[PDB]
Parts: sequence; structure tokens; C-alpha cells
Amino acid sequence: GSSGSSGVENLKAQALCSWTAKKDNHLNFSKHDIITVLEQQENWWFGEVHGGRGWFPKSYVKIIPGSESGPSSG
Repeated sequence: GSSGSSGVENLKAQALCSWTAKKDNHLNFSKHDIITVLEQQENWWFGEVHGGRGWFPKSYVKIIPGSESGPSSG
């Protein structure tokens, strides 16, 4: 592609504590994992981290701004 900065990607939220899945439709993360947020119920958010998809109470996470001025994991 000749031009176009890309990168209009979905919300991410970093997990604050590890939480295994329980239901089928529950997400599984570790402490300080980064989850691709994808939808938001009342408190439970759908998001994807390490090939799952699933739902999780957002209370276990925080929204992040950008990955800004810290790493550049190329």
C-alpha cells in the first residue's frame, strides 16, 4: 500500500491481577497482560488476549491510553 498510517485499532485494557477462565465464554489473562477490548456490557467486557476471546469484569483491568514513549516491541 502506497500510504496510510494504519492503526485505528480497538481499545486495550491491561489486567491488574491474573484471572483464569471459568465459564466457556470467560476470558483468561495474567497480571499485566494486555487485552484487546472488543465490546462492553454493564461491567463485563468482551476482549481477546493470547488467542481466546471471552468476557471479563472490567474491574480486574484498567483502560490504557497508548503504548506511548515506553516499549517498541518490534
